[PDB]
Amino acid sequence: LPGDFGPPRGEPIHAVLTSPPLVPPPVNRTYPAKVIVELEVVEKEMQISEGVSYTFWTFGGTVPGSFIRVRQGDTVEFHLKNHPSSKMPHNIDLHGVTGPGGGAASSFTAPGHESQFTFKALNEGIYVYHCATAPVGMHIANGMYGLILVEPPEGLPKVDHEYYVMQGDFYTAGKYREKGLQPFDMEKAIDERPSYVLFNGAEGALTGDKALHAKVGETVRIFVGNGGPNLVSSFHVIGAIFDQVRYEGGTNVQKNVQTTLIPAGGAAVVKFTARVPGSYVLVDHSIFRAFNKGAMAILKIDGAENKLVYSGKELDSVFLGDRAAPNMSAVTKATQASVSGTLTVQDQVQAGRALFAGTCSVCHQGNGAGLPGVFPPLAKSDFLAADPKRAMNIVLHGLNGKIKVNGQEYDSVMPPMTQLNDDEVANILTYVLNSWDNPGGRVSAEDVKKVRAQP
Amino acid sequence: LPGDFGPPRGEPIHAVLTSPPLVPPPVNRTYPAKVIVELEVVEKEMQISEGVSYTFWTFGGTVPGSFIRVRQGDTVEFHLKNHPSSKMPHNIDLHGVTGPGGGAASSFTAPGHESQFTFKALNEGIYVYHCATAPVGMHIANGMYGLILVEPPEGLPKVDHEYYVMQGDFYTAGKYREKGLQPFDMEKAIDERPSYVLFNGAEGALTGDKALHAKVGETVRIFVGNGGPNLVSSFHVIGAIFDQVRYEGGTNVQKNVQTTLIPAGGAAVVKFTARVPGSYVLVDHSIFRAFNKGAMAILKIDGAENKLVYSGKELDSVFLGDRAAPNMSAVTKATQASVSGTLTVQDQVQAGRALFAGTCSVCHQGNGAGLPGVFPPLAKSDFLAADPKRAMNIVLHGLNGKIKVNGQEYDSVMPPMTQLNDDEVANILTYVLNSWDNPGGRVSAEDVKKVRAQP
Amino acid sequence: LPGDFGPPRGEPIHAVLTSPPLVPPPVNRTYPAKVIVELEVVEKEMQISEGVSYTFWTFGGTVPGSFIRVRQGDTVEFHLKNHPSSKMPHNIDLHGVTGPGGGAASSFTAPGHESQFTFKALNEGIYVYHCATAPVGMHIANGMYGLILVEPPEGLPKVDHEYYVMQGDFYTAGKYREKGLQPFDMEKAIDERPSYVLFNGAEGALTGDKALHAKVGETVRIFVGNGGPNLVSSFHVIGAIFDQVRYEGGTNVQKNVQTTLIPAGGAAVVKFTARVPGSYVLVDHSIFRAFNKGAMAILKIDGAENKLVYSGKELDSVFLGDRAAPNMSAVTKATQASVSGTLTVQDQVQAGRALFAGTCSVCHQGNGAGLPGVFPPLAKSDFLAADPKRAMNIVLHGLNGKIKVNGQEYDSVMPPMTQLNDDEVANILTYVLNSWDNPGGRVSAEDVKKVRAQP
Ligand code: HEC
Ligand code: HEC
Ligand code: HEC
Ligand SMILES: [Cu+2]
Ligand SMILES: [Cu+2]
Ligand SMILES: [Cu+2]
Ligand SMILES: [Cu+2]
Ligand SMILES: [Cu+2]
Ligand SMILES: [Cu+2]
Repeated sequence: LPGDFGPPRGEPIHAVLTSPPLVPPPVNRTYPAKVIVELEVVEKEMQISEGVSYTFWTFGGTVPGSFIRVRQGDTVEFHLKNHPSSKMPHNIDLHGVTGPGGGAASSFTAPGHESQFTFKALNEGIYVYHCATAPVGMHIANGMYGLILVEPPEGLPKVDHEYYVMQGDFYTAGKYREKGLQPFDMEKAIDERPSYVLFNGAEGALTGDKALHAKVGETVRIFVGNGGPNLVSSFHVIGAIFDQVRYEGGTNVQKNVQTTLIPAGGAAVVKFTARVPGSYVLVDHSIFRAFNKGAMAILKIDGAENKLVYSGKELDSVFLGDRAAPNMSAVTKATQASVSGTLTVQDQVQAGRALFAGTCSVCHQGNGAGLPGVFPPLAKSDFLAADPKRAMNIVLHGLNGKIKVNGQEYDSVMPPMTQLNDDEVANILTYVLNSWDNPGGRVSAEDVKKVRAQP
Repeated sequence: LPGDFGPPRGEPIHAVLTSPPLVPPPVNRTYPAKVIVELEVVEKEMQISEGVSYTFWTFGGTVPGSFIRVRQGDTVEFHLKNHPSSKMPHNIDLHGVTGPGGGAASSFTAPGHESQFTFKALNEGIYVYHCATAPVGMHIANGMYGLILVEPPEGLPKVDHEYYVMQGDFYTAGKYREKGLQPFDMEKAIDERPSYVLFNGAEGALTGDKALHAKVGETVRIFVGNGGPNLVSSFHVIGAIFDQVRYEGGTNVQKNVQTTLIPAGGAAVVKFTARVPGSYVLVDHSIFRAFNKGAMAILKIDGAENKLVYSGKELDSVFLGDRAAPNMSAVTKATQASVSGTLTVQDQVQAGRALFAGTCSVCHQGNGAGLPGVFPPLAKSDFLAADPKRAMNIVLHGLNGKIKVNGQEYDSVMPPMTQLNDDEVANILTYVLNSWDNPGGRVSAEDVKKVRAQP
Repeated sequence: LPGDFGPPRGEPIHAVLTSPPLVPPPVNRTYPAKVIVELEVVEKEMQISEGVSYTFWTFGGTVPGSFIRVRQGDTVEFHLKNHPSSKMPHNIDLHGVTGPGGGAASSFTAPGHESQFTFKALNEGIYVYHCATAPVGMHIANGMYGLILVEPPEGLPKVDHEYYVMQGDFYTAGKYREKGLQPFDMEKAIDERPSYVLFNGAEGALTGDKALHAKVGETVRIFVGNGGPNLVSSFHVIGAIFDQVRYEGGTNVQKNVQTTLIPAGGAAVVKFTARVPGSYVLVDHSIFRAFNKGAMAILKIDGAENKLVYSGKELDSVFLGDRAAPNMSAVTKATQASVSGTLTVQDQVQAGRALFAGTCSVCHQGNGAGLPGVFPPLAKSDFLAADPKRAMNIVLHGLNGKIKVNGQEYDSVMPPMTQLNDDEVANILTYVLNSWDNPGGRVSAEDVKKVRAQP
């Protein structure tokens, strides 16, 4: 059989698993070993977006699950534990396993139990693993997926950085950025109409202060998985090119491409060389996913500018919107304060500040000045101050036709922004009212709910 | 021109066409021939799922249509007959034909008529053929697609088994597994929201007793088509790897991959070597298709276990759900008995038995015992017996919070199963009531319809 | 760095940009140059379909935007102007640019302004460029995408014809072919449910008298982009095969394929050799896109028939429906006349004539004769004449069961055609009534609206 290099030798190895976005060290070994993998399923609430909770089902407490790294020809003794706090039974199917269910029938594990099975890793490559418990789509949609790397016997070529990025489509009862604990929505899942499309299980998991890092001149390998359950990723890096893309354990290697399709349940190894400094965006280039559902991750490159290659500026909020900033923690704080009934004006102002970036600043500017005659000012705006209820209607339903703001005529079009949630409109307008010599006061989520109910 | 090896020689050959999942023998020929292909369009009702009828439009009486096998450089004389019972006109477009419409303008055929056209098979490869009659999407959605293989002149490498598997997306007015004759739904088709995603034109067409077969050590070639009309298949084999994947007549061959994207209207040849015994599942890994819409097929491998490669068990209903069993004929029988007005308790019990597998057994076990303190028993359940109407509400709408069953406390969550149809809930609960010393009696589809109407 | 061949030499070149479907001449140069690209954003109403207006946002006044052609190693000085009539700010991200945002942060341009940035073209290949202004999906959905070709240093192999074809998905408030100025629909865009899927920004942009042309024996290169924003194209040529397909700047080249997947934001170079005369259809083979949403383009090959290769007829309206004809200008004229309140019977008749092709003629024939006993006549039809209101109901809601037409019995099924708009049903039936010795008169859109409101 391929990838059979004899029985295990040396000592049994306890696999060291890593949490995303990090990868275990290269196995750096010339002999086949018995590798003991211990993975524990944990069901738990986590933030899928600021102020939005979701009950994830996880391998190892993360989405995606712990990264497993072995060598082709290793005997893997796989232990799956199901934490006693679990409500569901779980199991595992690893791609790249040779045998029925990729482990599923022998890994069936009730809450508080443990199962084990053994397999030889015959197939080199990068592989998705996932839960295989009826209803299979529900388990995978709740975050039950990760990657296993089966190294070639000589190891992969040395790089400066290895990272772990996995896309998933998620199905909430509520709309995108609707606050609260969001249940799983089976109807959206069956229709393949996700509310979120994420890297590593949350909006902003790999942006701002959670960006991946490297330096000019360094090489980066990324193990990229698509857990699905349903979407195919038009996986793309903005402002850069992949030196190589290799799918699973495939013989074919594509070189010098920027855009590549990753099947549902598929995995690829990509390699990048950093040439110039700045933020490189990993996206699903089915563009409403990347810019309206959360499918964006950042690789931040530090080092010397090369004006002969690129004369231009670092990414800002015009392109990355509200993810240009280090974090949106102010949104989480305002949401918690609403729940507790302690929401202050300043809690709203700081949340609105975070959300104004891109969403409003692209036209009205970061300082609210606009552009005289083209985009009207929000800074010390007589039109804003004259009618705060009309301002709520303008955000939700748009504005067009001739208006006068601060003594100048505008005759343009502000598109409707009906996709903003009531708390988002309230916090943004509270921010604007409390900035730039505007009159202060506040807009409440209830205020906006009433305007939404009758335009 | 490529693939032109002179005029036809020998005798004219009458092509021998096969029904899925079988393929005609290798042409085994060193000379170009005149090949006469006779294909007849038949419109007819068939079971798309147990107790669910659909009017298919077929090439040769099957979905997918009869497999056509010729050699590169053959002159093909193509005869399309439209059966007199047909209501629609039909035609054909074969991929791999060199000429406008791939045959469409010269194959236009009214009910009870016959058309013919001739083409040289210049392009080697595996190709989709399909109907090309306005409205083209409706004809293809009704099952009007198949494969034509144009062998290379030296033939393909010898294998132990060749099979024919074709994916299709289907659009019923009714929901998944809603019983009766289901009309085509143009609105779902335009929106690309299929009710079924199938291999070979039915749920269970290639599962249980209709599985594909081979033995350990044997090689299997599968000609895989995607008739669409609309979906792209994340085509995957669970627990195995493809030795080779080749698309259409492409020069590129990918090797050692498990997951591959097949375009709408695309076709690939895959090759598999059986290493260990068990059931290998072919799926569209857009996972709600495979596990909620019917997109699963089985290759069953017989032979000696190899514990050094895989220590684990054969696939069961935890992963394959209600398709683990040889067939679900009891569902078809119960549906026919409802139509006739002769439905008995035992008809319901046998249907419920089939549907309980996976759907309920994953948590409550095949014997209804559950797991004390974790999953409550359905076997001799005081809680079930106390309130059969509450049991209908629990299946449709779920259950959570503290309950007492057979003297033990449970504090867990049973998800809602609202996607089950009224007859399915009725038959499952009738099965449970008539098993395991439960009190007997029955639940009717009308009973469940009323509970669904007011939770 | 790759593709760095020293500083620019010779004179600065002012790039000559072309409108689709044409491409600039090969750069035909042995030295790296400074290339000055000037591109202007124009927002403007254009016909997305006959009688259907849309406000496109364009690079250079077209969808897709002006084609840019440079050589690997050129220094590109990129000037983006935003026309003063613009309401939105715009920018650019070019795939294949090495640097953050592919130009986005340094190309931010308010109406009536100009921005510039410089980049070295290190990466050879074909690349999408698009707007990168929040909300990014809205800008791309409004048509803000095109192609840039970075030639290899020795140039591409010489061909007879080069063309420029780019797919896009579009999101109108109204349904497909609903007349009037159609606003952008953010809700459809987020759900990835386009109303139109087009080549080069309109239905019929590359059909009939706007077809691409070549002659038997000639080679055609097509630069194929997928602007998205959301869809993946199952890109296919009907009745022909691609000699080569190469994605972006990839090392891999696939040969001899008919069907290939182009990611959202992806681009490919395809090469075709014309073997026999006729119309070759480029489609997205997600078939409801091609035949129900506009995703069809034609390459028309003139020259000598080769009966040894293909004995069959040129494409007609059975396959291409209402796009078989040179244009559907009569629909545009009837729509304008309705708006003006000058709609005549003959305006309706000429519009109906155009729309009857395929839609009705596939069964009732181009002359309305039908096929005795199989498809009833519309020519001098007693059944039509007896009840014009019943004819409106038959088009919208279908007909089945026994009928008598012109003294012969029919017992067949005419499917419902509810997707036709009220003006389309009115114009088709006015055409039929005024043809073939039928009694004349007219059906109005208001007539059909009332029948639609109560079947
Ligand atoms: C450009 C695409 C804009 C974005 C994004 C947002 N706004 Fe806007 N806004 C814009 C225009 C062109 C106009 C004038 C419309 C016209 O009829 O000419 C406006 C107007 C407003 C107003 C009222 C006028 C004023 O006080 O300056 C308000 C209060 C306003 N806009 C607020 C606002 C907020 C809060 C935004 C993000 C949520 C936002 N706008 C986005 C253009 C654009
Ligand atoms: C796990 C994912 C389950 C599946 C699949 C099904 N059921 Fe279930 N069921 C489950 C739990 C954890 C509970 C207890 C909930 C709580 O509040 O603690 C239940 C409960 C029931 C009951 C009532 C209690 C009893 O009689 O044991 C019934 C009647 C029941 N479940 C039926 C049932 C059927 C018929 C199923 C398939 C259609 C099914 N359940 C699936 C967990 C799970
Ligand atoms: C085949 C797929 C058809 C298409 C496309 C259209 N029509 Fe049709 N039509 C068809 C049949 C088989 C029948 C008879 C149905 C039966 O019960 O046997 C009809 C009937 C009509 C009629 C009434 C009878 C007559 O006058 O001949 C009308 C007025 C009619 N059809 C019109 C019509 C138009 C305008 C179409 C395009 C919009 C059209 N039909 C499409 C079969 C088919
Ligand atoms: Cu699980
Ligand atoms: Cu899988
Ligand atoms: Cu047909
Ligand atoms: Cu086709
Ligand atoms: Cu723009
Ligand atoms: Cu892009």
